[PDB]
This record gives sequence, C-alpha cells and structure tokens, in this order.
Amino acid sequence: SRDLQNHLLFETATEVANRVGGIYSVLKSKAPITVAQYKDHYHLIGPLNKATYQNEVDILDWKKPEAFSDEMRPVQHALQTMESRGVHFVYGRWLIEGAPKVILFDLDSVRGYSNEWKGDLWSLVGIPSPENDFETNDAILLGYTVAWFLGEVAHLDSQHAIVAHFHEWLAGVALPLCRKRRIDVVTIFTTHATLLGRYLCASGDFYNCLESVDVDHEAGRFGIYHRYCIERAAAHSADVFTTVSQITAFEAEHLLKRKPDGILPNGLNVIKFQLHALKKEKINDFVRGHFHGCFDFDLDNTLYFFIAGRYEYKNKGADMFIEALARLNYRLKVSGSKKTVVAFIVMPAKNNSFTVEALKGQAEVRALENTVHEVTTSIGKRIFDHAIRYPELLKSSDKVMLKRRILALRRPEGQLPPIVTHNMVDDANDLILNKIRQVQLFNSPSDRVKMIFHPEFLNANNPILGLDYDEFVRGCHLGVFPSYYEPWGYTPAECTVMGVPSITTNVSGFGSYMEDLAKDYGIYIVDRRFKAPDESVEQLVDYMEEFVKKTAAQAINQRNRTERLSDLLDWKRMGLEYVKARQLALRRGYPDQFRELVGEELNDSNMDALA
Amino acid sequence: EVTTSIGKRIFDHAIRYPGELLKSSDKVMLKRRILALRRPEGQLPPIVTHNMVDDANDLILNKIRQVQL
Amino acid sequence: EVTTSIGKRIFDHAIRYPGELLKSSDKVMLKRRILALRRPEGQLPPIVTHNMVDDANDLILNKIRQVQLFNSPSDRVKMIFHPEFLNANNPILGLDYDEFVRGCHLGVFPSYYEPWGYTPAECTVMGVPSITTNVSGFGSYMEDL
Ligand SMILES: OC[C@H]1O[C@H](O[C@H]2[C@H](O)[C@@H](O)[C@@H](O[C@H]3[C@H](O)[C@@H](O)[C@@H](O[C@H]4[C@H](O)[C@@H](O)[C@@H](O)O[C@@H]4CO)O[C@@H]3CO)O[C@@H]2CO)[C@H](O)[C@@H](O)[C@@H]1O
Ligand SMILES: OC[C@H]1O[C@H](O[C@H]2[C@H](O)[C@@H](O)[C@@H](O[C@H]3[C@H](O)[C@@H](O)[C@@H](O[C@H]4[C@H](O)[C@@H](O)[C@@H](O)O[C@@H]4CO)O[C@@H]3CO)O[C@@H]2CO)[C@H](O)[C@@H](O)[C@@H]1O
Repeated sequence: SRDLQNHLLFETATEVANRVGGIYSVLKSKAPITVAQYKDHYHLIGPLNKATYQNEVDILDWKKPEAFSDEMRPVQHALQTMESRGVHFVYGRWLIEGAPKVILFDLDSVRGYSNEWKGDLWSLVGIPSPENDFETNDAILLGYTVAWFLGEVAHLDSQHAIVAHFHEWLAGVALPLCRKRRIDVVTIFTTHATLLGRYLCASGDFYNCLESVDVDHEAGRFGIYHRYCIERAAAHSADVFTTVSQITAFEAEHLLKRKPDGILPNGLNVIKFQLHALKKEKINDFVRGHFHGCFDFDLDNTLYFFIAGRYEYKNKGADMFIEALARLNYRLKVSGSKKTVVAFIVMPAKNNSFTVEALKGQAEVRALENTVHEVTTSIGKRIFDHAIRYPELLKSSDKVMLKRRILALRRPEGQLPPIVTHNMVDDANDLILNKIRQVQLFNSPSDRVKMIFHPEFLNANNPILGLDYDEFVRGCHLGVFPSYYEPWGYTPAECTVMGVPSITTNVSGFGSYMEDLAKDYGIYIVDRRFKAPDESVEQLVDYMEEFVKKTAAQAINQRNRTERLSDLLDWKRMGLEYVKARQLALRRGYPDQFRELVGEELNDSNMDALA
Repeated sequence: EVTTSIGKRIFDHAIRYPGELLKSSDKVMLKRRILALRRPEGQLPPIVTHNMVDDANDLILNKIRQVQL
Repeated sequence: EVTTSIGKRIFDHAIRYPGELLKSSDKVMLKRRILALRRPEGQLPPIVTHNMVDDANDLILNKIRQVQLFNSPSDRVKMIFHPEFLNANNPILGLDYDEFVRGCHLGVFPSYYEPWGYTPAECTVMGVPSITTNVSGFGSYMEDL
C-alpha cells in the first residue's frame, strides 16, 4: 500500500539527451516545470548515445551515499543490482534549464541478451522482429532494460507509488512487459504521430478515407508491420493512452484501434523568447541588395510573408503556399493594388552556399551605404563649419565616387532578381523550385508578390540575410504554415509566441488546438479536413488578401492581440494536462486508495472526465 | 538632422536609378541657429566662465585686466 | 548574459545597504557551453578552413603535409590555410584584408618572381613589419634605402 500523493516519475524516450527528433524539444522545454514539481523524484530514462552524451550530460557518481536522499535510496540499490548483472549506464544531470536527473542505458552492454529477448517478446505479445532492423532491435533492447530497471525499483521501493511515462513507439516495448509481468508501476503512453499516419501521407489521400483502410494490410505494404505492432502494443498496454493533439487522436483512434484518453499539447518555455521595426530593417537591407538595379516598389508599402521548417514539400504545405501566392499575385494585379508582398521560404536543402549573384547584390548595396555615409558626413562638416564661422555642397570628388557606386547597381538587361539565394545541389529535381517555375513567379516588376527561397538555416553571421531565425521571424508580418500532415507544429506555435500573426490549418495539431479557443487574434485556420484541395487554396488566398489590406491600425491591433495569446502556450498552463494524465494513471492503478485521497469515485474514462 | 536628411535623399535617389539638396524647411532652421550665435555688438568673448563672488578684488582677473588680454 | 546577471545582483545589493554569485541556473548553461567545445579525441585543429576542390593534389596542403605541421600542442608554430579572399562579412574571419593585415605582426613574402609586389608594398604602407626578397621589385627598391 503505497503513497499516491508522494509518487515517483519516470519519463522514457529515445531522445533524452540526443536530438534525433522533435521530442527532444518537448522533453527539454518541459523539464523546468516538472523538475519544479518533482524535484529529485523525477528521472528521464533513455538510450545512451556514445557520440553526444558527453556534450549534454553532467556525469555523476551514483554510488556516493549523497547521490540520493534516503527515501530515494531504492533507485540507487536498483541501479547497482543492474550493474552487478552487467548492464552499463550513465547517471547524470542533463545540462538544460531545470537540470533534470537522467539515466542513460548503454545498449551495447546488454546486446548479448538480444536473442533471448526478440524471442521472449514474440511469446508474450507476438511481436515479430527481423534482425536487419536496427531501430527496432535498439527499441527492444531499450524496452527490456527499462522494464527490468522498473521491476527492480517497484520491488525495492515500497513507499512511493510509481508512474512511468513513455514517448513514441521506439520507447514502447517496455509497455506490454509491464502489463504482462504485473509490475507495480502505473504506465502512460504518448504518441506524437503514428507510423501509418506518416507513411500514408508520404505519397499524394488521408483524412477522409483513413477510417476505412486495412491497417494490417497497409502496414504490410510498407514493410512496417513489426514496427506497427510495437506501436499498437504500446498503445493498448498503457494504463493511460495519449497523443499530442486532437487531430492526431483522430488518426490514432482509427489506425491503432484505441481511443486516446486525452491530449497532451506541447507547450513552450515562453520566457526563452521574450523589436519588430528594428529587425524589419535588417530584412529591408537584404531586399534592397537583392532587387538592386530594379527596385521599383515602396518598402513602406510592402509586407513580408514567410514559411519555415523542415523541407517536407507536401506535408508542410509548401505546395499550397506557393500556389496560393501565384493566385494572390493575380488578385493583386487585377485589383490594381499598391502594395507588395515579398515571400520567403526558409527550408534547408542540399546547397553549395550563396550564389555569386546574390553575394554581389549585397556587397554593392553595402558600398553604396558606405559611400553615401562618407559623403553625408562631409556635407555635415562643411555646413557646420560654415554656420560656426559666420560671418553645390557636394564637391566633384564626392560626385565621382557617388556615380561609380550607383553604376555598380545597374543589372544586365532583362535579368531578374533570383528566386533563390543559394547554389542548388539539384536544380532540376527540387520540389520547391519546380513549383515556383510551374507558376512563373520570377520577380519581374509586374509581379506584385515577389519570391525568395533561402534553402538554409538562418544565422546572424551570414553575408546575405544577417538574422537569427528568432530575429527574422519578428521582422516579418505574417507566417504561413499550410500543413497537411503535422501532429503538432512547433514553427507555427513559436511564430505566434513571438507575437507574429500566422496562418495554420485544422489538420495541424497546433491548428486543431487553437481552433478551440476568431481570426481577430492573429490566427487564421485554413480548412484542409473538409473543403476540397482547390477550395482550400482559395481560402488561403482569401486570408492573405484580407491581410494585405489591413491598414496601419488594423494590423497594429492584430499584432498586439497575438502577443497576448502568448502566455496560453507556456508549460505553466499546458503542463496541467500532464498532471491530468498522470493522476488518471493513479486512479486506474489504485482505484481504492484514490477514493480515500479524493472523497468519492471520480470518473476514469478520460482525463477531462476526472477533472 | 539636416545632413542625415540629405543622406536619406542621396541614397534613395541612388538606389532607385533609374541643385539645392536642402529644402526650404531646412534652410529656415539652419538660418535661425546661425543667427542665434550673433553677439551684441562690441561684446567680446569673456575672460572668465563663472560668476565671481568678489569680481573687483580678485588677483587673477585684475592681473589679466592690467595686461588687457 | 551570466556576468551582467552578476552585475545586477552586486549593484542591487550595494544600493540597498544595509559565496556563490552564480545561481544553479547559470552554472548549467555555463557548463553546457564549455562541454560543446570538447573535441573528438585525437582530433587536431585543422590546417585548413575550407573544403578543398582537389584535396589530394593541392600544392600548399601537400607541402604542409610533407613538413607535418599538423597543429598538435607540441608544435610551437601553428598553421592556418585560408584559400579564399577575406571579407568582413564572413562567418570565420570577419575581416577585410586591410583589417586583417593591420591586426597581424609580420608579413612574409618570400617571392622568387615578382617585378613589383604590390602585396608587400601595401603591407608596409599600413605600418606592418614585412619580409620580402631581393628578387622582388619592391624588395630591390627597399634595399636601396
Ligand atoms: O511479479 C511478481 C514478482 O514481483 C517481484 O519480483 C521482482 C524480482 O524479484 C526481481 O528480480 C526483478 O525481476 C526482473 C528480473 O530481475 C530481470 O532480469 C528481468 O527478467 C526478465 C528477463 O530479462 C526476460 O528475458 C524474461 O526471461 O522475463 C524475465 C522476467 O520474468 O525483468 C524482471 C522483471 O522486472 O524485478 C521484479 C519486479 O516485480 C517479487 O519480488 C516476486 O517475488 C514476485 O514473484
Ligand atoms: O527574365 C530574363 C529571363 O527570363 C527567363 O528566365 C527565368 C527562368 O526561365 C526561370 O526558370 C527562373 O530561373 C531561375 C532558376 O529557375 C532558378 O533555379 C535559379 O537559378 C539559380 C540556380 O538555382 C543556382 O544554383 C545558381 O546557379 O544561381 C542561379 C541564378 O543565377 O534562379 C533563377 C532566376 O530566378 O527565372 C529566370 C529569370 O530570372 C528566360 O528563361 C531567360 O532566358 C531570360 O533571360
């Protein structure tokens, strides 16, 4: 009979101290708020990565009597048992804000027990396991080791109730074992996507006919069956099953055959972020160097649109984006509009650094600034010296350098401002370039929406666009993330957090979530679940157009409105959902003792049901 | 202020490609600041910067008075 | 960041009147930034900064390979090859040529054929000690003063 009020927390994931996924970010940014609650009762467990762990972990000596409070002693004895038997790990602090404690199992040290295990898995959960699949071998090694570790703790610790949270299938194998071996931990499984989900949306339809596919057959079709099984197995053996977003919980329910008990939306460390004019000026400098020799539009009357993130052409809706811009370009010409949209695509691709062309633009426009500056301070000296001595200001010397620097801006006749800043390592086959070719946005003066593809991360130290992403983002006016497959979507959310209006969609997790909290707040939500592809694109252009019109006041209102939506996404608020999930795990594990702590039988069908 | 105004104008021109650069607005305020430097006729730049609490007796002033610098 | 945090704390204390000044928060991020500087064991600081489009054949690299100046700690002169013009706007050496030259201590221009050698000459005009030769034009010229 253990203590529910004073329990342990073990969070397991392949990403604990190695950025191999976006979960690394979730766990790292959730640390401070859970370490605040659990202090040293909380551990992250994960596979030791021998290449990186040394840069991220404050390696600790776990044997010193001091390394553990007396009550937390059981974990320490637990770990020794484990090393006795030949399992090698690293105990330490993960050097991130919050400095949570970490247990990093060495998958080589246990690789022997491999076969005994691929087998013991099949004979308690009929999960297959070919030997050519390293990720699943690694996922099985990890699974057995952690269940082991948790077994021990469950054994030696008898004061604390023990909850153990697993993220994503690669850390799922422990989950069946725990249920099978009646181990006295309460489990939770969070999936941040599904395998079928991803693989199905990797060609070019889903959200409609997803509720009618033969999962067993489709998994087979991708050579994914065993992985699929691990993912399902984990989803059913958990005491609480969850996903990051409403939309994913829909795909989960029908693809893994269990309706999630709840949603665990990803929050951020809002302080970590919290200017527009100041940063918009750096983007102005870039635009001038890029359209040098044919700068025919008013920056005071131009708007910066952007899309960013992993280069996933279809899934991130890079296609919808470019298309909609072509259609926004027509609408803008026909409407005879006075405004200009410069639209950046910041998505990294195989490249050979900056194009000689783009580098020149910036350098010549920099020499102009330099020369103008030198010339104006001269006038300064001369006007002043005149006024003080009391009783054409340009000498010819200055005229000459001025003239030279303006001549250098002239660009080859008929040559247009490039649609790309880098040397593409595949100009022929690149999905983005080809799409912007198909629609002929080539940056001619008639064209009211201009196009800039920047196939590389933004660093402030670049010759071209001297911004850090966080700087660039604030400098902009609207972020546009028309995603088709996107379980959460950090880039939209973080865009919002920095107080920049943004378009998402309702098949995005962050979209779906936002949809329950309209457009006045800086969040537009295109419908991809219900409207047809074309109606969708058109809705996008409607949103874009509407935004182009916004007057000074209409925009500066919206901006202030989104900047206040900010505090809704901090873990301080979102983290209460983890609490709902963990508690539900207790209520289901110790139904009787829970009634004693609460004062009745609260409902246990979902997390919202409880609270 | 006036010169940086000029700067903006020279740069904007240049960056756009394809004689009084001082507008009237700027000539007015220049002319005003120049006139406010005029000193009352026959007034010379003082030999001292402070109010002397004993102007007449002071050794230093009186000596430079005596040499009429 | 960490030091200005310290400043604020020392000042606030003082102004209020009437030992670890680094909180844990600040020790974590310091410790992380120090570890990210660790280099893969036995890795030495490269002799070249760029990707060579012909690494094997290059005369310069091959010569410094032949003299085995590989930047190991024992070595008392280090070797840095920068096969590109210097530009103030670079991620690596953020200097215009003229800046970089001024910041150095001694220019070395051991020319064999060189009817003038503007490079040494302009090195000297920026006030920097320099080694030329007597088969350099600028050298020869200097030798007569
Ligand atoms: O469930 C009832 C039992 O619960 C308590 O037992 C403890 C054991 O005393 C511990 O020894 C340990 O069991 C571990 C085991 O040590 C570990 O090696 C691993 O064993 C797996 C094996 O790796 C796998 O290949 C296969 O053969 O299955 C084995 C387990 O059957 O994992 C075990 C489970 O964690 O921890 C448990 C935790 O419950 C209680 O003390 C017992 O009396 C009781 O019967
Ligand atoms: O306006 C004059 C010209 O108009 C037409 O040229 C168009 C091309 O047809 C368009 O395809 C496009 O060209 C792009 C090109 O598509 C794009 O890949 C990129 O080229 C980069 C290259 O990726 C990079 O690796 C490196 O080599 O630098 C190149 C740029 O210097 O950007 C091009 C320019 O936007 O747009 C041009 C016009 O600008 C017509 O075909 C031409 O004959 C005519 O001169």
